[PDB]
Amino acid sequence: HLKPFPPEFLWGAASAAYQVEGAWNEDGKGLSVWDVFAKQPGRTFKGTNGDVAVDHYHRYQEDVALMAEMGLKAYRFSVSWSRVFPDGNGAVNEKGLDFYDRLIEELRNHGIEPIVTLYHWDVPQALMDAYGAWESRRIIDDFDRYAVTLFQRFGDRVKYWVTLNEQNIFISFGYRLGLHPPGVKDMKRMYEANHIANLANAKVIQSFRHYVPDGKIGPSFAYSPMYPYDSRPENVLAFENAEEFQNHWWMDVYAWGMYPQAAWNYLESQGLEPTVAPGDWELLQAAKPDFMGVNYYQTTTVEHNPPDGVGEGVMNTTGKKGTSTSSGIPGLFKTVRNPHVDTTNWDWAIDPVGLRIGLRRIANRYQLPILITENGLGEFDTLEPGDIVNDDYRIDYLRRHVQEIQRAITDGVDVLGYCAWSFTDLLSWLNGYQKRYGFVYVNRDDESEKDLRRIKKKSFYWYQRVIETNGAEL
Amino acid sequence: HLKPFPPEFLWGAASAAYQVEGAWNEDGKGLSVWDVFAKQPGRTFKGTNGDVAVDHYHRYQEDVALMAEMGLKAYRFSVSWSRVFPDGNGAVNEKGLDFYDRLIEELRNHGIEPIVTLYHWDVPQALMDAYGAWESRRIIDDFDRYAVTLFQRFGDRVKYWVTLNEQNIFISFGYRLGLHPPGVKDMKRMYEANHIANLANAKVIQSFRHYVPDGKIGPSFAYSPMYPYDSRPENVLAFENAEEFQNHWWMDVYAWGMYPQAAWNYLESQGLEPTVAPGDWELLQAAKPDFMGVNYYQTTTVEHNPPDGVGEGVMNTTGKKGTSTSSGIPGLFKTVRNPHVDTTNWDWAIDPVGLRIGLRRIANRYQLPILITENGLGEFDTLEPGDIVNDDYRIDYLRRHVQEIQRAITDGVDVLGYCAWSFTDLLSWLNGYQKRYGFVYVNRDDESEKDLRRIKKKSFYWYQRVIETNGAEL
Ligand SMILES: O=P(O)(O)OC[C@H]1O[C@@H](O)[C@H](O)[C@@H](O)[C@H]1O
Ligand SMILES: O=P(O)(O)OC[C@H]1O[C@@H](O)[C@H](O)[C@@H](O)[C@H]1O
Repeated sequence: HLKPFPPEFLWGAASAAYQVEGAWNEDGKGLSVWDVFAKQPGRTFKGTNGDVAVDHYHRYQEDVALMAEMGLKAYRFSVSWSRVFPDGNGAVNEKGLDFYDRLIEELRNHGIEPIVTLYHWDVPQALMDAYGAWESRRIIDDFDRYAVTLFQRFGDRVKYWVTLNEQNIFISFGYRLGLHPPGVKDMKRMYEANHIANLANAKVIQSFRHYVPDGKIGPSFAYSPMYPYDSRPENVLAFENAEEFQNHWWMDVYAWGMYPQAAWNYLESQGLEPTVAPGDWELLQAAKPDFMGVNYYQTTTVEHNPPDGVGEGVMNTTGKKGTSTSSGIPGLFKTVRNPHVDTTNWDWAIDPVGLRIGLRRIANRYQLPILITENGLGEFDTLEPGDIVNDDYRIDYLRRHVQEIQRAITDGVDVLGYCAWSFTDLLSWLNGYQKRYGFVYVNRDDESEKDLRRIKKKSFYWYQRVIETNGAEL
Repeated sequence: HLKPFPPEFLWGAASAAYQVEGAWNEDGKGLSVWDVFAKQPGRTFKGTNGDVAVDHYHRYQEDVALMAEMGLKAYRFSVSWSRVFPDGNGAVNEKGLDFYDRLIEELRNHGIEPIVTLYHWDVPQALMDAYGAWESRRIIDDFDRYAVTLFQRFGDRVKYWVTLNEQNIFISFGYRLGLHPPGVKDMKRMYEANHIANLANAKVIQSFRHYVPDGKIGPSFAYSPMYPYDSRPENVLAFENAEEFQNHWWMDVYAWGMYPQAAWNYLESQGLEPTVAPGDWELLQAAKPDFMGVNYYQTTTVEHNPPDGVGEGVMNTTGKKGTSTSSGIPGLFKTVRNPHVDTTNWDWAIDPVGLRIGLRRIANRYQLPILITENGLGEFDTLEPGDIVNDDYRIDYLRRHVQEIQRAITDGVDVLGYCAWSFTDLLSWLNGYQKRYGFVYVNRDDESEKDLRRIKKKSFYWYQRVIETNGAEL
């Protein structure tokens, strides 16, 4: 007795501006931190960058026609802040706004609901140069000016908005792991920037209530639900520590305005806790979102880890399977291979039931509606003769996730929509172009732009049918 | 470096009226449901009952002097509703109150803080005869009237109160498993009674805020933290179901005034959900407790359970190790042996790290102070020539738990106190006299009443030292 999907369930697909747009220095666009970082030697796969990406800035009309052919109910994209404020906080670049205005009109003219991500990792380099971007409280007012600019321009036409895409990733990768800009590896700096980002999220949610009173807004969290390895009490405890440090650290702030205490105490015991100003807690507690945005791709299995144990692990950026290694926080937990699930060529776990679990944990802890803002399978694809791509592996992945979503809905989770990552193939920040997620193949690779032609994959036709039957036929 | 136990930490021990008092028909006392139930053949181990028990009603001066010798900071006990209102709701029986007043006096005179439990499973049989007791909303006003009598009479000498002792257990055993009065096996009646107990709890918490404004009050929940057996997604999901169904079903209502949605929907799907009435929600939501009382003995490991798999299992009431079998809810989860822990002769898991896990979950989800209202080890004891009871097994159990408590406190959990189960040996409801938990041995068994003389066990002195050092020495 499964519930159906709701009559107006937002069947979607997603992109991010740096990964798709190209036109990195056209029509007055300023440099973003990713324009600079990606052109540093050694930072990205084979030196790939988003100078051209898949040229969505020029080809958006074609891409939207293909969305309309698919029957997409919603398209999630991000706004490139450096297109709108070339120097982050100066005068507005109207040509930048005009691009998003053309895109939104194009979507609406085809009956597609826009879902706008304010921030998908691309703070203008000028703010980084001026004051260190996310490490300065100055960014709170600067992010707010940019958000309000969009809210006033587009608020009439866009109802669904995402504030920060994966704060947990951009902050940890940028300031702990050194793998995203600004390339820092300093845990204290990381938790300071994170706190500032929390304040920026809250502040724009408050502004949103004034400028878009009939809208819906939330953050999109990169959620990997944690599992203990087995029922050994020390492994279950490792699991409580992981869930709290990796997940509650962010989601409790978004939902409740408070950091979890056992994590806080652990950080305070090392002088790593953020610097909290008077007024911070009041702001964080007075910015309730309409939904938790959830980016889900995999679960993580953890076990105990002694004080001299595993810290940073190797991440697979090449698509050679079995190249990842364990990571952790010495004393608290380490990741371990889950022997009950398959993995992708990039060593990501395939765990559709984990999505059902993550959705239940969120509903159960926070009582919040959930918009799944990303989910998808990143894999090698082959273009075959006759412009055919048979990505059965992708269909299988998506079908099983969408079935668990329906089970979560039947369990009583309020899921607003589902945005598959990604609509067209695009640039993977650290994995290049060969790690493909699209319904629509783009003809290019790491060595050549080729002709950038769009080619519908088998999954395109699978999803068109899912959407036509409102999820009744998977 | 661990945090120290705080300076005014309540180092306690506990009992319950039916299990300790005897004097079942003296001084005006009415029949309770347990007076009747225990006399029915087959309901108790070797037909044991509490007509005499360990005769605490006559020997309380001796017992309180033994508590003073130990150094106890607090003693948790229950009031026998049937001593105070022999009819449940008639005229108050002053001789009944007088005993509790004498007991409270003796406690205060020796410096010991009393913790009073309002309800420990012994509703007057008159109420059950009159209107089915917990199955009728009339018990809400009757219970409240009894609590208000006690608040008024003792509010100025008793600061800490527990409302219902293990609602989850007396409701479940009495209305689903048929092991406690009223001896019913009917899920529908179970949830209706449970819902009424919920409202009764909230009602008296509200009364308390008028009558004892400077006091602290909470329910005491029987908490077995759940573990998944392993990282199979289906087992983790079975763990989410078990924690929600066994634990959040109660704690969410105590803390937030709401039932969890997935358990609700699943019950609704079967017609098993409780009859809600206008005002119920407003009442449940307007009755925050000061703390969560936790009674803890063991964790439970679960795994996936087919729609046609395990339901009721064998429970060990004889102390013959290895006679318990798995229990489950078909389709949701079933219990399974945790290979990483030892068990007692009654097949209870020994899992002190489980306690820190549980305290951590409660603090993380509800942010409430915790009073550990029971914890202890039930085993066979041997009396030795010389009045020696070498209960090392018990010392080791309690040492480990107390150590995980200090770890939780350090992790940041606010534990107000710890009350070991039990001060003297006493009657176990279903297991008889041979299942002993006391620091003070009581000379009787399931065959012979002998003389009921109190002998200090090795653990008595152990705990004496613990209290002497405020935890510093174990
Ligand atoms: O590109 P990857 O590393 O395979 O990850 C896939 C996706 O990850 C999400 O975490 C990001 O929001 C996306 O921009 C995209 O990168
Ligand atoms: O007596 P047992 O079955 O060994 O249980 C030990 C304890 O269970 C607790 O939860 C009950 O509140 C106590 O009254 C005592 O019965």
